[PDB]
Amino acid sequence: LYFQNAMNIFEMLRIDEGLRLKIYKDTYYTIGIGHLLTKSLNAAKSELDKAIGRNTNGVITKDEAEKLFNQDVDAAVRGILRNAKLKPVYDSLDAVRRAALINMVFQMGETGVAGFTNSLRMLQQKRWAEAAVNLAKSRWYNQTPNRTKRVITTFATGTWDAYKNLRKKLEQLYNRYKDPQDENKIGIDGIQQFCDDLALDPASISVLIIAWKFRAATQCEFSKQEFMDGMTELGCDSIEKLKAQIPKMEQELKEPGRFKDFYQFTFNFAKNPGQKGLDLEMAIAYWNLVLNGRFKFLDLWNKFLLEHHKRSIPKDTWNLLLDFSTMIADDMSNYDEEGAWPVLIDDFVEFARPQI
Ligand SMILES: *CC(C)C(=O)NC[C@@H](NC(=O)[C@H](Cc1nc2ccc(C(C)C)cc2s1)NC(=O)CC)C1CCCCC1
Repeated sequence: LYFQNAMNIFEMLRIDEGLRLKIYKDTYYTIGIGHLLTKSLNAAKSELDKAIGRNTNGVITKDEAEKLFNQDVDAAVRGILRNAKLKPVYDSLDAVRRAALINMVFQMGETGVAGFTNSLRMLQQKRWAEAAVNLAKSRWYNQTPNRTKRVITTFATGTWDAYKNLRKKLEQLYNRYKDPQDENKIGIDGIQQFCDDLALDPASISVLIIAWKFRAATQCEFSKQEFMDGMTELGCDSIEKLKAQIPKMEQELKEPGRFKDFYQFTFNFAKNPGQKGLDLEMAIAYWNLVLNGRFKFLDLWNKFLLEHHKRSIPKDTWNLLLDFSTMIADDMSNYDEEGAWPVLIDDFVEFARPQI
């Protein structure tokens, strides 16, 4: 297999599809760059363990993800070559343009790509300009505008310039924020600078919404990989582009499913690494940001905790408070004292009820 390319192709799809180092769902058990494991998590982890050759517990290194990716590329190429509608075009193409074709197969499958009869013919004919214009007129171009533009540029030029130039733009932007003491991260000063450039306070709800969209691990920490992967997945190559994405993020949060996801993410982001629970003062500070205008009893809840709890908040309790806020009547008359709520919430209702 060492004789068969594959270096630029891994980085090309890492940018376009994304690299996940933990087992996820594609809406099917997946890992790496879209690597399907099975059609049970026990069975999914078993397949991953057998493929890697160690007890991974569903977590892998980038090198392991690369090994899996190379197998998927090899399978993709075998499939393209068996396809009578794809083989002629693939055969005629140079190495860089073959990588752009494999990119399409990875996104929409063989049948999806075979549907582009007119564009594929133009490619076979080496009519780059005509093909590039024709591909930009499809739903593919509208569904994934950033990825599609990059793939079309690969077909138009036969170079890696769309990927090379995005990485340049992102590395130059990163340099403005990186820690002088540690090049591989954005420190305290950098995070403040990033928020200043966005014209936002770092403790604001807008910045918390941004952290959620970036899947950031921890408050006051921001790694280079979080910055790079975040900006690419969001289709942003500048602060101005990210700024213009904020209204869309706000709208998403009006849907309860997305709000629940953001609410639960807040707990994980706010907590200290090495600790399983969230310190009370910190939990109250983030609750004031995320439950502002959603919970009638928020202030009385804060007073109750500061006076009667005075300890850490577990994840389950954090998660259940959103359900409590949604269902609770203004007079608390519908509260079920024997209806599975955490003891802390039972204690709060008992404390709050005399105060109305
Ligand atoms: C760490 C520190 C000195 C501190 O004051 N912590 C408590 C307050 N937290 C914040 O101010 C954080 C700062 C940020 N962290 C990150 C991490 C990644 C990003 C990228 C761009 C996605 C951005 C930021 S800003 N801010 C937040 O958590 C957003 C609300 C704490 C904030 C809440 C009120 C009490 C003080």
